[PDB]
Amino acid sequence: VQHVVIGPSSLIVHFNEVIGRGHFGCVYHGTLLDNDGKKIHCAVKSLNEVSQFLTEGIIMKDFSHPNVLSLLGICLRSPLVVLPYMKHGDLRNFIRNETHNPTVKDLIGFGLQVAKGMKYLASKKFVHRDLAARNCMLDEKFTVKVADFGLARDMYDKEYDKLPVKWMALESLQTQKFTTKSDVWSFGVLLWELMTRGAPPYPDVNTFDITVYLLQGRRLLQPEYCPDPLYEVMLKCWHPKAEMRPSFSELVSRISAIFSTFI
Ligand SMILES: CN1CCC(COc2cnc(-c3cccc(Cn4nc(-c5cccc(C#N)c5)ccc4=O)c3)nc2)CC1
Repeated sequence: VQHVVIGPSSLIVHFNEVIGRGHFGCVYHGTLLDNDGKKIHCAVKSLNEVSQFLTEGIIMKDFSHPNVLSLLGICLRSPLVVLPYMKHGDLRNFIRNETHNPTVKDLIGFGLQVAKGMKYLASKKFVHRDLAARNCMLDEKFTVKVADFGLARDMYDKEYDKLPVKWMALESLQTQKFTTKSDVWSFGVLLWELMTRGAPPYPDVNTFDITVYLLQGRRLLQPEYCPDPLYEVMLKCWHPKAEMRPSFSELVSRISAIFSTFI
């Protein structure tokens, strides 16, 4: 924690500007100062046991990838988690917004960015457990950051019942076993959210019903603007046998090929 401590004098937290709400606390717009006096935009996560949470999440300072959320630091005083501000907020609200019009290629490009971030996390043997479009952020350059892990972990939406059962693999619903292969299943649902522009998966299925539903021989339907090879990728992500699901390295390779076919 020593190398990532932020002095309370160097942090301005705007408690009036709430930009996110979670069960553990709120996200606020903040301001950090650099050695030269330049203001850096923050997202300050509040935390309301605490030592255990910081112990579990301090591994995030060692992660560094352009598609993975980084940690700016921790302000000790209840501790505050300092994260980089993500101008366009969460990926799900972005694709449901009406100020921007992402093309089918842009949506596939967002999925490819997530797959690159996940490929990095899987190479570090890190299992996300809650991969979903609501849990990825978009910065000022429209770069996707896989977020909601370590110190940033929280439930930021009401899509839990708490577990995100509609994004969970069949073996995780049955035995509560989470692996990189169950993150590949969640990644499939995330591609489907991207291709439907943020539609809720299985809308007429109650969260308690999902296991029986999947076991009947059912999967999410192909969205109307989803290319066939991308729907095949989603179907491979949802393979009933975890070991038969593509790796994130294979997903990056395959999705980059599909992305390249669009003008
Ligand atoms: C209209 N609105 C005004 C504010 C604008 C900027 O808002 C921002 C909101 N949040 C951050 C931020 C950055 C780094 C880390 C986190 C923590 N974190 N939060 C979420 C999160 C936040 C809000 C809603 C939902 C959901 N569902 C999910 C997911 C994963 C995660 O790790 C938050 N930055 C900017 C966007 C447009």
